Amino acid sequence: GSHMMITMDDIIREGNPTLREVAKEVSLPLSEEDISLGKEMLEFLKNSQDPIKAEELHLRGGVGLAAPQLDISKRIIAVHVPSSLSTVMYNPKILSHSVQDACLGEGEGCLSVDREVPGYVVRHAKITVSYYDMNGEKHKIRLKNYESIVVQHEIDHINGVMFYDHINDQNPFALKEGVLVIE
Ligand SMILES: [Fe+3]
Ligand code: NA
Repeated sequence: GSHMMITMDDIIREGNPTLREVAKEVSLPLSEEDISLGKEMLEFLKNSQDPIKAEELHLRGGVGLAAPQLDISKRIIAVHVPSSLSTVMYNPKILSHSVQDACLGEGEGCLSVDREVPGYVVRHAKITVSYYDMNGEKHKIRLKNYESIVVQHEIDHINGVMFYDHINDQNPFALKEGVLVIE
């Protein structure tokens, strides 16, 4: 059997135009190229979260990844939130969301941006996402808090949006009334 392994050098950095492009919708049934890319994206996240592996493979921990970060302008994202959501989503799409807002108190990370960016990124506390798995099955799941934030951060990627685009540079920690900060 064979497969490629994502290395930190395969992950493009802020400044690369591919990160600003609206990714392309993928065709169904899924090609094997697309199925393999997903398995590759998911193996990465899991490996980056395992001390021994992450260290030997020199990987920076992550909980979500989008194809554009690998310089592949396709609507594919993977998430491995440490308990529990672990899956690859093809052509993900948010159908609805809560009024209630939330944000990560420690701020959002991004394997593609090396600089530190102060501020809070306000997002929807709850969302309903529809997507296709590697088997072609369609899904509709309700997510919230950390997982909702992760998926929102990843889908932004397939639409060419970076997390700091949501941060008011002059009022970085601006928060409306009632925002839930997770941390
Ligand atoms: Fe990111
Ligand atoms: Na690759």
